[PDB]
Amino acid sequence: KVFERCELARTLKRLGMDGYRGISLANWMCLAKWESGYNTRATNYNAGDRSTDYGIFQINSRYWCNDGKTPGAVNACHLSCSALLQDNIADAVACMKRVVRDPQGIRAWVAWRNRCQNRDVRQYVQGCGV
Repeated sequence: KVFERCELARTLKRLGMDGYRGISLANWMCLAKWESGYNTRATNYNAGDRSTDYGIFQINSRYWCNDGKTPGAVNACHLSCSALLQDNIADAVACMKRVVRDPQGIRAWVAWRNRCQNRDVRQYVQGCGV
């Protein structure tokens, strides 16, 4: 599923992401936009460590989900990576919350750092009624 910007903004807010661990809704929108373009079926194979990034937030299978084919990986969100390609994103969001309960926070994603951090992201939630 490819979300419309405001559709995603309301969806994320309803899931309790607005201000989750100090992260505004706008930062999450900016991350999803740069990570997948709001596409839930988006995946990215990393040939180096043989891991794959799944879904709207591109969660990596080496540490967050099990896909059975990534060498020596763990499954910290306790989900099949399959759960990360669903049109319904509650699982993906529950996983993203586990991810930012760690030290790095949202900084774990270089994309957030390059196109979101120290930049104005309000533009992502303008007119969405969130």
